[PDB]
Amino acid sequence: RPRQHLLSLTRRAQKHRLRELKIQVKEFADKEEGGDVKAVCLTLFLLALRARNEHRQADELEAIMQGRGSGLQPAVCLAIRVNTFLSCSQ
Amino acid sequence: HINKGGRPRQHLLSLT
DNA sequence: GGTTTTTGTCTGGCTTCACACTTGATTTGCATCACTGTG
DNA sequence: CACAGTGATACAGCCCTTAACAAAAACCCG
DNA sequence: CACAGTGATGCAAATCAAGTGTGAAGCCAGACAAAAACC
DNA sequence: CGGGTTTTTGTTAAGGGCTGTATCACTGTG
Repeated sequence: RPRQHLLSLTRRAQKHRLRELKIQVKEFADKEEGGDVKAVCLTLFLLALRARNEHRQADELEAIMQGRGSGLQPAVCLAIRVNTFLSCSQ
Repeated sequence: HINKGGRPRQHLLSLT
C-alpha cells in the first residue's frame, strides 16, 4: 500500500518513520550538544522555518517557548481605543 | 592525550 | 496470496493534569436608559 | 509656514540558499 | 412596525485563590499481532 | 607571553519573498 500524508497520520502510527532517525538524533545530542533533544529540535525547526520564509511562525514559536507575552495592558488598550478614533461599541 | 584548548561549548539555545 | 501501511496490544515505571471539599474575592457579561442619522 | 489623515503604488531593507574564506574571542601548554 | 449605534450603571454569572491528598490520562521502554488498499 | 587548537561571527555575489516607508493630490475646522 502506498504511503499517505505524514500530517494525517495518528500519534502512534508515526513512530516507525522516526525510530530510525531518533537514534542518530539523540546520539548526536549526547556526543556534541550534551543530551538535550527538544532543544536541538527547536533549533533545527527554527532554522527550517526561517529557511522556508515563515518568520511569523518562527516568532510565534519563539514567543511561546520563551516567556508568554500574550495580553495587552489596560492602559495601552485604552490608548489604542482613544487614538484610533474608536467608539465603545466597536 | 594532551588538551589542545579551545572555546567552550555553550548551550545550543544560547548561540546565534 | 504479496507487500506495505495502519493500528492495536503487552507491564512496570515515569511525569502531568484534574478534582474532592469548603468561603469568600474578585473579574466579566449583558440588558436598560432615552436619544441620533439618512429621508 | 496646520496637522493628522487617505489609500493605491513602487522601491528599499532584511533575510534565506549555494561555498569557500576571513576576522575575532577562549583555554592549553612550552 | 429601521437599525446600528451611544456610553455609563448595575446586577447576575463565571472564574479563581487558599490547604494536600487522591484519581485519571499520556507516554517511555522493545516487541508481537491483527485489518486494509494496490498488484 | 604567545603559537596552537577550537569555536563564534561575518563576508563575498546571484536570485526570491516578505515587510516598511515615501509619494501623489487632496480633505476638514475654520
